[PDB]
Amino acid sequence: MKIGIIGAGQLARMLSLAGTPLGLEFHCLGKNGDCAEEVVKTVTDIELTKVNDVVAWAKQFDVITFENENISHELIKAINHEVSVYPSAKAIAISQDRLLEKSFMQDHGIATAKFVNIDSLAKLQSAVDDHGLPAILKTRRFGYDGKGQFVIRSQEDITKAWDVLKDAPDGLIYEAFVDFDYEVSQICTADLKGNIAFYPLARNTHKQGIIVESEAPFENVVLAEKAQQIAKILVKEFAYVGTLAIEFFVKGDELIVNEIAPRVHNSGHWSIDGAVTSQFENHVRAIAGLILGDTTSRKTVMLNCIGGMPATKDLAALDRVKIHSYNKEPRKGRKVGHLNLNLNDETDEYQLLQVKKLIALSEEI
Amino acid sequence: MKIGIIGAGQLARMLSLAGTPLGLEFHCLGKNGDCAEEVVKTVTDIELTKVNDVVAWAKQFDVITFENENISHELIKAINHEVSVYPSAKAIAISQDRLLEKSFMQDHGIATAKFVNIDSLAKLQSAVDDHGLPAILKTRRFGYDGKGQFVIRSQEDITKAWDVLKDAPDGLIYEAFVDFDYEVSQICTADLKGNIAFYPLARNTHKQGIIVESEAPFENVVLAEKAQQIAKILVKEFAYVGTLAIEFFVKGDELIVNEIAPRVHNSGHWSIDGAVTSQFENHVRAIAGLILGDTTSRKTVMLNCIGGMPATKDLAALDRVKIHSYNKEPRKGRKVGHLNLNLNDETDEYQLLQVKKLIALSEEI
Ligand SMILES: [Cl-]
Ligand SMILES: [Cl-]
Ligand code: NA
Ligand code: NA
Ligand code: NA
Ligand code: NA
Repeated sequence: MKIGIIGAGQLARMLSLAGTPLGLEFHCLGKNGDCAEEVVKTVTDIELTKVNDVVAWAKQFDVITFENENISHELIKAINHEVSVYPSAKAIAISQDRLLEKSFMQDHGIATAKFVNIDSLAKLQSAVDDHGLPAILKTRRFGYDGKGQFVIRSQEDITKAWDVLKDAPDGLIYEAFVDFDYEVSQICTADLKGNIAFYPLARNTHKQGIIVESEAPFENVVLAEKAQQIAKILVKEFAYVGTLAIEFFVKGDELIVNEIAPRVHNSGHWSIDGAVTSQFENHVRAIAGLILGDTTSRKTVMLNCIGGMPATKDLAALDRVKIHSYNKEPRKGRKVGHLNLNLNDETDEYQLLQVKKLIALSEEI
Repeated sequence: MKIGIIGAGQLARMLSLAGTPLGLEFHCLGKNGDCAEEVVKTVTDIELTKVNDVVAWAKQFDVITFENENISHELIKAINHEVSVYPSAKAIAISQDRLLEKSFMQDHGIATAKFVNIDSLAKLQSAVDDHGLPAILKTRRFGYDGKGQFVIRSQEDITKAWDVLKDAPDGLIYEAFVDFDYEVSQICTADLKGNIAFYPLARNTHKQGIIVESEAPFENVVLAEKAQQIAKILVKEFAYVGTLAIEFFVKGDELIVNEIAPRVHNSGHWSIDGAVTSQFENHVRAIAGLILGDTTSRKTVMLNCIGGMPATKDLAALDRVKIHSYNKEPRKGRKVGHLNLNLNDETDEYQLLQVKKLIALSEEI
């Protein structure tokens, strides 16, 4: 079986590392210099706007998946007429547009931050009048990290936010800040028949809006049960096949949906070294029509390497640390690798401090 | 750093799967259709007899290793003048020739089967007269599996064995059969500075001369201590860097060296799923000049897939079984994949019976 992946970044790289031992063959749409290239059979560079050319590429394979949900869902529909794509165009359409995403949650009685579609300055003033500050004006589509957004903290920021962002091609959304205690994510995988394998909750720490640490299992039984119910709902409504990630804000014993990603996700990278079957292997099994692998887990911390990465020789000296370099070059804000460590005992917790020190000296956020 | 591997078979494939997450780049000398191709950066087809061309290929990389010890050790020497090769030409020269291998053990007071260099029919008759039957006449070099050998069980077999094998280019060796109880192997990895990481002993089951099952840890403390001493001796004498495998016959509480392989070995494949750092990751760390990863292990069985492999859909249903298909085509006697399973409990031991049944129905030995 041949699997085509749209995108040749680190998620594609890790999908192939996980899926290749299953005897599956991987091909990416991307560029020669991209980090998945060395671990996939072929890479083909096609502009996504060339729908006919993308479809012709896709027809070479048995199933197609993708690593970036910001892709046109209509392109996905066109491909799916010829070769099965997973997960669904509906999942992409909803997850990729913040307004559609929050509106979908609301329509299903699922809690989110307060939000308003912003299509005029007057609408923004009304949104602030109704839901208050601090808040953020964001592009509905795209806006990777700090891009496509303006944080509104004072009345005088309202007009400034509007003037900066009003011409965004795909519109804007107001979102009120949530005063959460911490953040967690629920990752799961759904097979072709709708059976779901659940990972334990991961607790995620962000710095400057980027995940820097993920720890699993996060053993709060009430939250986990609630998160699992939400996952089941999204899987059904999207007719979802593959790995799905849901990020939450936590307030006391309540969950609030933050956002979803219809793919393997950074907050699941711990599962490479902490679960019997990683989120990557299971995504591959799902889309290949195979039964999912066991997701029994053990305590693991994942530390992200942003901007730069400690020297491999320094990391290797911490002999229980599992190194995941994506073989990228440094650049401020760029995800260049991550480190996983099982936490069983004291030798582990102090190897962890050493990793943190190395990361602190190498990162650029 | 770029690592060149001579050979593009399943061992190279697994070296790259293990080493790529460390941020290392892999290149093979081999053919496009070989199973490592899809997981390495480049593959280059050069006949090994073209020494100048092989050396020119090797100069592109930072370190060179190999997956088949039957390579010319003089070629290795030529390469090593320009770019570091690990492990050593001495390790290759000794391990690849059964007479040199056994002679080396004997010269160091290490036990092996009784053996005689056979360079005439009269010498063979004398060898049988001295050490008896059953025995085997084998080529000193090559002789993969049942190739290059003739089992001698009666007096009348002596002349037949000689007539068949006498023109072997690199000579012959007589070996008396050992009445062993079972077989075990010691795998270890030595770093650039001579520090050794030891794996637990694996107990290996052969069928028709091919390993079909490996189980680790084999918890016999006396044997393990003896095997570790032998490993230390070979590492020192070979100035060895990389993963080394030593196969033994066991008679009671005594070990007898069977043969050695200066590389990752089939009897260590369990370590992909049963050790913190697999024999493959550690080979890569060793030759890259990195400190070795922790080798803490858990009970794991490896089952080999010879000739054919069960359907992936059938294997996937046994959700704790870790699948390692090499993406090869079937052929009698060919190693096409292996399966690993951690044995923690009862759900495991009965998933194991199911794997065995699937393998029994698919294998061709
Ligand atoms: Cl990339
Ligand atoms: Cl091959
Ligand atoms: Na490639
Ligand atoms: Na989303
Ligand atoms: Na390749
Ligand atoms: Na040998």
